[PDB]
Amino acid sequence: ISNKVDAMVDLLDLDGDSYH
Amino acid sequence: QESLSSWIPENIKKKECVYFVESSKLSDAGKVVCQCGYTHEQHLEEATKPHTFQGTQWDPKKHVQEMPTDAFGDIVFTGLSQKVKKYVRVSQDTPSSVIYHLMTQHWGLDVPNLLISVTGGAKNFNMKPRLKSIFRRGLVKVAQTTGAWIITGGSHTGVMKQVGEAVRDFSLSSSYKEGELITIGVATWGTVHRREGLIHPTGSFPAEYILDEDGQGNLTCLDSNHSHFILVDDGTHGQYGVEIPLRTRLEKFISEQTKERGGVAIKIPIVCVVLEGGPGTLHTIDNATTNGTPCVVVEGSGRVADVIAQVANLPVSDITISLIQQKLSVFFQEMFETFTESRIVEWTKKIQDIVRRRQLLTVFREGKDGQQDVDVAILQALLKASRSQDHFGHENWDHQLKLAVAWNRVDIARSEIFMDEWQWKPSDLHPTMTAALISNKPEFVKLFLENGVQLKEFVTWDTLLYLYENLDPSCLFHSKLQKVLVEDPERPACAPAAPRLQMHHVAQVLRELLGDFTQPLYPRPRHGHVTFTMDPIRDLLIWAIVQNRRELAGIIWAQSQDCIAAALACSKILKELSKEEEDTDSSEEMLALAEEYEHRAIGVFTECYRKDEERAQKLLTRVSEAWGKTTCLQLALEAKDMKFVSHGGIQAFLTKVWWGQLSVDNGLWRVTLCMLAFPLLLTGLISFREKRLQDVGTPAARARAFFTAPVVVFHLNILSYFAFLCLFAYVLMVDFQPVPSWCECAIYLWLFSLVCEEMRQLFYDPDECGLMKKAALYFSDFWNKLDVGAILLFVAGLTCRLIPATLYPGRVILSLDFILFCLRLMHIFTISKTLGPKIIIVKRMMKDVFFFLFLLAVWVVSFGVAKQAILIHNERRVDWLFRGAVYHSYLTIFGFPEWLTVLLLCLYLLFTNILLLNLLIAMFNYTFQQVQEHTDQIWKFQRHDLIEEYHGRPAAPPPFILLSHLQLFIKRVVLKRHKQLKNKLEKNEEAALLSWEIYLKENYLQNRQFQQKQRPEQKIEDISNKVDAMVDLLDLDGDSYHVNARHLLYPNCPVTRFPVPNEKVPWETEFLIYDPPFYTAERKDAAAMDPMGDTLEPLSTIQYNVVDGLRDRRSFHGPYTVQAGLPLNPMGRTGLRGRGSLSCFGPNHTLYPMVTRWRRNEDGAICRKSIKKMLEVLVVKLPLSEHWALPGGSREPGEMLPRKLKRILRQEHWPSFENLLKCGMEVYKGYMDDPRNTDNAWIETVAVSVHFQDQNDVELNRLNSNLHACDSGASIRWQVVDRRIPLYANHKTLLQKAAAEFGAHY
Amino acid sequence: FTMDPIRDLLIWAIVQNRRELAGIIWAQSQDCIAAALACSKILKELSKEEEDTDSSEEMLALAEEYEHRAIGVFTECYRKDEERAQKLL
Ligand SMILES: Nc1ncnc2c1ncn2[C@@H]1O[C@H](COP(=O)(O)OP(=O)(O)OC[C@H]2O[C@@H](O)[C@H](O)[C@@H]2O)[C@@H](O)[C@H]1O
Ligand SMILES: Nc1ncnc2c1ncn2[C@@H]1O[C@H](COP(=O)(O)OP(=O)(O)OC[C@H]2O[C@@H](O)[C@H](O)[C@@H]2O)[C@@H](O)[C@H]1O
Repeated sequence: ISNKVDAMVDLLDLDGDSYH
Repeated sequence: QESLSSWIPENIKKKECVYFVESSKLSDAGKVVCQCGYTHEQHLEEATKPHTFQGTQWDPKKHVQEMPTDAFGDIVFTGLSQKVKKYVRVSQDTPSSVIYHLMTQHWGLDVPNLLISVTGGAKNFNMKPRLKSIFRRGLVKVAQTTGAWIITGGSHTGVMKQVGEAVRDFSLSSSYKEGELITIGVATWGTVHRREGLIHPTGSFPAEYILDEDGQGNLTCLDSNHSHFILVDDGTHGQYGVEIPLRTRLEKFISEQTKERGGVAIKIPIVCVVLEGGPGTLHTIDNATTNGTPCVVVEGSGRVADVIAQVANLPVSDITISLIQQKLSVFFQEMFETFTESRIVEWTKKIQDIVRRRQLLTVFREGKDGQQDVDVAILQALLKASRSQDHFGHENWDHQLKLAVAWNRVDIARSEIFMDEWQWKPSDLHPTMTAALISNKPEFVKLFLENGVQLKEFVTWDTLLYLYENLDPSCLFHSKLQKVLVEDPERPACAPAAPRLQMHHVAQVLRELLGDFTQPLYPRPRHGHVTFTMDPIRDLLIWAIVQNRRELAGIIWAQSQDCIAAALACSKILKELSKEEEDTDSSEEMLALAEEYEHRAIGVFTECYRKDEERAQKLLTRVSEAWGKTTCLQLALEAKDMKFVSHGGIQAFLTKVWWGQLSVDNGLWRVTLCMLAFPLLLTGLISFREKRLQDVGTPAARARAFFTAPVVVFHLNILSYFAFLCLFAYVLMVDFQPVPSWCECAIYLWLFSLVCEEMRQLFYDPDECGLMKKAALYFSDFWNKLDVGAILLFVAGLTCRLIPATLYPGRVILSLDFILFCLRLMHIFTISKTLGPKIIIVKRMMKDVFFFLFLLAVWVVSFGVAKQAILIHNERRVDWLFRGAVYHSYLTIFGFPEWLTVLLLCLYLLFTNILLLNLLIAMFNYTFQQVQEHTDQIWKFQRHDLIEEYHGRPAAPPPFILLSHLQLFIKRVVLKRHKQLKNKLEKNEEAALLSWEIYLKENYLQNRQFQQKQRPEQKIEDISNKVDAMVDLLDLDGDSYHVNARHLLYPNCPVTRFPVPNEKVPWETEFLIYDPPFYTAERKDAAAMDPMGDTLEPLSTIQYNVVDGLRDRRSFHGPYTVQAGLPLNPMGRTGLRGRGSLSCFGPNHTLYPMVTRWRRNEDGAICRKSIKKMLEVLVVKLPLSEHWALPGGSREPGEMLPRKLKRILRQEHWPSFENLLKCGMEVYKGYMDDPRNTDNAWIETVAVSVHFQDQNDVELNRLNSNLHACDSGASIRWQVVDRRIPLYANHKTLLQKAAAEFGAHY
Repeated sequence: FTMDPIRDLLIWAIVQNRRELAGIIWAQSQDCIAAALACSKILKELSKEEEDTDSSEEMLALAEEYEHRAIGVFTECYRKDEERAQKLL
């Protein structure tokens, strides 16, 4: 269950100039 | 058996190359090979003759011939196994009816229930371990339950070896289980290593084949685990692939043509499955999927599996030939460079034509989080395919669900099979209920119950007999039933040896398990529609409880009749069984289930007692007609239901019946006070309940009821016993005298009356049990055993007193008699509040008091004979030495000689004064502490039987029990328990009582499951389900061508055509590798049809897109282009140059008429679909078409082209009248897709539709009477119209196009 | 190559009290019933002479777990077929 809710909180946290 | 060996050379053929057509490419050491080179310098098993024409490139149709087969028979592998295996060499073309008749009759294989055909890579196959795990459990587990037929290629290499090993070890590990997972292998006869030993011209009923994995060049050898073998021959030698069309053709005929049980047909379901493959695999899948068998592919497996699984959900037009070789060369990275462009276009065409038909395919997806089973995939691959294959099929609805039982998939069967569109009656679930029960599946029987099956209608008599015929043979009850049924002696005459199983047999073992007191449950017949017993549910509960099926019996008890007797009966049966279990795990669960049922009975009883006391009092004494005419309380006493009897209300009932007629509350001393005085009871000094006696004083009846109470009888009996023993002691003491005094005869007759009462205790039982069992039970009584021991000692002492010379011994013998009476006074303090437990304690402690007494005895006699031997000389004094030695030993045991005296006395204080007392300390601390708790319940349990006795005992004292004794003896000479313990109640009263308790049962159950929900593990499970639903919710946040034309396998003409993808179809796109064979039919050079099948000559001069006389060689769509004097398909490329079996080039014009009418109900109104209505068409079925199709003809004649379809079908003269009536409505005209299309000779149609609106008498009457149908055809009939109805798919396009003109359904 | 490598590998794992390792590699044993017995006997003969207040306890408990493993496999194979499993001892 702790792994489930950690995956859940990870998923809810988921929501140049060119010279020489 | 010789019918087979005669039958095979009659029936089956085998191929033979007859002529030497010597191959240009000489084989590897087979340089003498005539393009097959089987067994000669030539390809010949006869004279390689000129045969009047040495035809170069000898045609396999023309060279190779059929011959009768002799190579059949049986086989065994040399030392690798011990069993025998059947095998047949078979022709290339064989009717599958022949092979099915062979495998059924002359091999003895019954019809299956499932056909798994597994295919994979043979010589070059590699697999990860995870893939290996599914073969060991997933394939074997789904094969072994349903009784499948694993059919595969017969080879020792690759995947077929994996199936062969994984089915073998199951048969060894089954431990002599019945049945074997039957396996049939099919391989080509050409590529067999040592087949020259197999050909025996006579019937090779024994044979020996030794496999050798050395000499495998081109060929390969057989596997040794397959149980039947089929060897298709082709006449060729090294070819790979002559087994695929025969296997595919055979699988369909087995699946859908053999089972027709109550109806039209019912198809045995069938699944092809793949693991990893190559060019043999794609041809197998492509040939299979055209025949309607679904195919599941497995992800993460191998080469071909991954490249099919990647292109699963893609649109059909999105396949590029670049993308094919791109995805190909990465997975085929070993042999990626070995690919040519023709192989790429062939594989692109095959993958295209496979992923077109999205119904008939499924991916396993390799979900890999549970990696559940193949079963969850195979079930959905059944269900999607079954709906698409047919919509009117009912076999799948009932045949499929049963299969869904056996793999425990309730979510699937609820969601998919029980959505809608079945219209089942509930009793139709009866057989698929039964197998859900025998296979011990609680979830499906719960779902059938929630769907509406009635148990009370379900359990017939024969159903119950069949239920007991299939017990789990691992259990103890099956072994006991077999030990009875084998020892059943009264079955002399039958066809077999093992006679039958009758219900009185299981009744007989149940009576011996349950106890003697009940009657037999099932009667033996002394010899319809449905034989129904008194109650089905009791016997169902018995069947569930003997096999330790926990959650099942927990379910079905909720529908009981009288649950209180039921849970008692099951707890008693479980306790009587679990002692004899002899297994270290079955006994424990068997005990715990009985304890749970005790709890159930207690919980329902404390409810119904709390509802109403005095009514629930009647419940215990009630005889149950169900359980063999007994009441519950004696059954509970039999079961030692220790927690149950200890309830307060039942003990209050016992106290109420114990205190007799009067009120209960009088204490003990006031009872003795009114016992002492006669006329006090007539006064106002005592209590009475039943206030009619308390108010209205009838002192005769009041004293009668007072003496009727068993407390009074107990007290007068113990008082008479006390006076008897005191007078016996006084007369024994001083009145001993040789002549008989009056007092000795007085105590003798007192004892005589006492033993007549004790004999009456032996001779009462109206429950006609074993009289041997009755005497054993009374002899099992401890106090009765002491009583009869005292009787035997008394009658010994009386005849010793009779001898006048033995007066001193006999008298003191009677002295021991007095001791044997006073121990009976220990019988009192059972009725005490507290002391009875201590009586139980000393009754426990006597058991090791005895075997400690033995060891102390042998120790003290050893010390005594030592003490006798040490301090005396040897003398023969018999009465002088032994008596003084015994006196010295008793003086020891009642608790220069200095060194020896100190040694003797220190040994005496050493071993005697220390050790054995400590042994008793340990032993009696153990036998105390093992029982020092539950004994109060044991006393409460033991309270009953004395009350039982004294209610049974008459009220007279033993000085006056003879008045009752004579009356009872003359009553039983000239000609029954009390009603207060057992009574047949009134039936209507009993029905009210049963309805009352059965109402209270559900009130118990709700709060029971409610509090059972409040255990914390349940809330943990609920929270995990909540968060899994949460993570699921947060995870939630083509080009239309002539595809029936490009399809391979030109009908009725064994040729091929070129692989054409979706890119290179039209004439605009250039296809540089396009080289179709200039293919003509055999009848392409023939009668009135155009002879331009060989139009390379200048004979091709007929009119193009114009009417060349009667041949209207002009398209309805538009002008076709001409190249090299031949027309091209305006639709695109097909892959075959030429005319084919068509009449002429360009379009071949034909008319397809259709008849339509409405489908009426029983009333005559239009039957209704969900929105639209029902339509009927009249279709034909030819005897060698195996298909329904439209009666449409070629438009080579003008108006009789429907008669060219239907001169023989419709009529002769009335046909021209209906042709005059055939002026109807046109739906579609033009080019039609068809498998008989080359690039030159395609099909154009006109489609007319005529209709019947009225379904009475009008135009239809002319269609009825005119009919002259039975000419040269098999069948014609009207038919319902739906999207799943059988037909040619080309004609199904016409119906789906013309159904819009009338608004029918789809 | 010896008669069996896996027995000696199990010996190496079990003398150093490597718990989860030997728990893994026992799954590929040859005849596990003799094996778990041998390891429990070796653990009991070692843990008495351990002279450490923590190594002896875990050394004993692992042997008890291996006793349980041997019991659990034996009660399976006896329940499959009695008289054949009689020959095993
Ligand atoms: N019937 C056969 N038996 C043994 N080996 C074979 C066979 N057919 C082909 N092979 C060898 O297998 C090699 C290629 O094997 P794959 O491509 O992995 O397998 P594939 O050729 O796709 O064969 C599929 C095979 O499954 C069977 O159901 C069917 O008989 C078909 O031959 C080739 O070199 C070929 O010599
Ligand atoms: N559109 C189509 N869809 C499916 N099959 C077709 C189609 N057109 C032709 N066929 C099949 O091609 C085969 C050869 O075509 P014809 O013989 O020209 O068709 P037809 O004359 O309508 O059928 C003659 C019938 O007489 C029997 O001897 C024979 O079994 C065949 O069913 C037939 O078996 C027919 O089933």
